[PDB]
Amino acid sequence: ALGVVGVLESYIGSINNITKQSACVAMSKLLTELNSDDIKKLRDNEELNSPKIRVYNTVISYIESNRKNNKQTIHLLKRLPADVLKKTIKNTLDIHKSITINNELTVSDTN
Repeated sequence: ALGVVGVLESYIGSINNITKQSACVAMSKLLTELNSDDIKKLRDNEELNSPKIRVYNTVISYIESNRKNNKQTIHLLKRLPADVLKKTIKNTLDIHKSITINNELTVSDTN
């Protein structure tokens, strides 16, 4: 029984017998845990027209959908084509690596 991140990574890679249902439940937990205010800091630090801006805004929208309608957002994730779900999860795992911390905080200067 892996944790949230391990379950999601397993689903992306089609290993450890993780089902789409378990992945979407775990994804909902990850979206709850992620701090959307910190993602907005990352987004605002991008140069304008950076393709990352759209990614950050997608994860931000999914956090808001998950916060309003938890179980419907899980169903929405289950309805997504597998390849679209996996891209959304991968982007969300990437943001998790960038913002998880015990904090107020700033954004790094390197590029």
